[PDB]
Amino acid sequence: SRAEDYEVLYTIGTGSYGRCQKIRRKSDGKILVWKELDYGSMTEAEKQMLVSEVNLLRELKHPNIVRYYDRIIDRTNTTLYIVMEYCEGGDLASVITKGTKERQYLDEEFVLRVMTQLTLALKECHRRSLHRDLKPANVFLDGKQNVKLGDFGLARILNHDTSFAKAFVGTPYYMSPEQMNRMSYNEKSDIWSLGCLLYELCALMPPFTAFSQKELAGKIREGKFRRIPYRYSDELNEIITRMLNLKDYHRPSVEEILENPLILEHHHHHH
Ligand SMILES: Nc1ncnc2c1ncn2[C@@H]1O[C@H](COP(=O)(O)OP(=O)(O)OP(O)(O)=S)[C@@H](O)[C@H]1O
Ligand SMILES: [Cl-]
Ligand SMILES: [Mg+2]
Repeated sequence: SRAEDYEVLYTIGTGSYGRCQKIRRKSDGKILVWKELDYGSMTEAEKQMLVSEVNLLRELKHPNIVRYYDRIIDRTNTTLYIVMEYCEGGDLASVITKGTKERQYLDEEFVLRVMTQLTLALKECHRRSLHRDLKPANVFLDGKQNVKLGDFGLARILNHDTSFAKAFVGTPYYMSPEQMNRMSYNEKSDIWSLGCLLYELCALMPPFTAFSQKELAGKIREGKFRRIPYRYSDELNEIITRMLNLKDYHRPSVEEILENPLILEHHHHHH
């Protein structure tokens, strides 16, 4: 409700659309974050749509989705603050970067935790069909081995210049063949993207790489990639390989994934 209700501790990071800061809620000393967004250049139309997105965001209550908490406006700076759950383990990009630097592969048990809890996150997103971009940077870890989807697509609308540069410069490593060939909404497309993510978690590189977009498109089109490292079981390799099937209808559904014998209770969330 009010900015005075919170005490900024420090800046965790400057995103493309503003700062993310670690904050303490005064009422109870609860540690949270907020996302600092300047809406000064927005039209009335863009702000109502922003309001719409926030309302849908607050409507997501799931252990495996970064939890929404509050909205605060300081009109003096034309700054909107979105209070979110603090995820102490950081994002998966950093984890993958750390794995490369230290020359160490991630435990299969970890990959199974992400697989399980991210699939559950997806099942929830689909039920409510909404931003579900599954890049490692959009995936967070708390302090209890819980995995949370935190795609803050919301913020694109604030600066169209930065949003255009992000869309044009960036390489869609996780782009499904359907979505490349002029497609739209299909939940099997999200399964392919999850496959890419789990693959990158295992191999520390995405399944398809190129220096060019049309070279990347050729690679994806062919649907060939290296097997994930041999430290990972044939079972985990078969499931990931399955999510990366050229045909969306050959990819496993959320339900089919969760039926896999690899996935056990301890792989799910515990708060
Ligand atoms: N809920 C959260 N809990 C803890 N840390 C977070 C949370 N959200 C973001 N971070 C971290 O804060 C830093 C800033 O990133 P963000 O501004 O959230 O997004 P960004 O990737 O920089 O920009 P985007 O994706 O366009 S919103 C990153 O290092 C994140 O790992
Ligand atoms: Cl290595
Ligand atoms: Mg982000």
